[PDB]
Amino acid sequence: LARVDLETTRAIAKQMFSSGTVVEVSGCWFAAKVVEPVGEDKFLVEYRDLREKDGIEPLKEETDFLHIRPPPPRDEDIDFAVGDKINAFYNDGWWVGVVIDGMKHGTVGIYFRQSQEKMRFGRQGLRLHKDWVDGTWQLPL
Repeated sequence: LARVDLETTRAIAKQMFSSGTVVEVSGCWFAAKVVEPVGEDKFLVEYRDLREKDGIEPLKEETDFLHIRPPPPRDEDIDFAVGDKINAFYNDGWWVGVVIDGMKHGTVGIYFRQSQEKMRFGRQGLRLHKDWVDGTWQLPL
C-alpha cells in the first residue's frame, strides 16, 4: 500500500462501486456485490459465497475503499510456472499464494505463506495474481 495513492484510490472506489456492482473484498479476496456506499469511504457489501452462521443467509459487511476492487480480468491459457504469484480458490475465497510445482494431471502445487501449508489445486480454481492500483490492473512487482 505504498504502491497505491490514498486520494486516487478513494476517488476511484467512489466512482466504480455503485449499488449492484460486482466486486472483490479483502491475503484473500472474496466475491461480493455492493449493497450501498456508506459515508465517503465505506461500502456495505453482500458476499457471493460467504454466509452467516446458518449457512443460508449471505454475509453482509462494511468494508473501506482500500479493501474493495473490481473482479480482475481473466486468462484461460495460463502457463503456470514455479515462483508465479497466483490466487487459489480456497475456503470460498481467492487466496494469495505461490506455484511450487508445475501442472500435473490438471493440478498445480501451491504454497500459502499466510497459513504455512502446501497442497495441489485444480486448474479451475487458479488464476494469476493481479494488483488493483490507482484504477489499473498491475502484475506483481
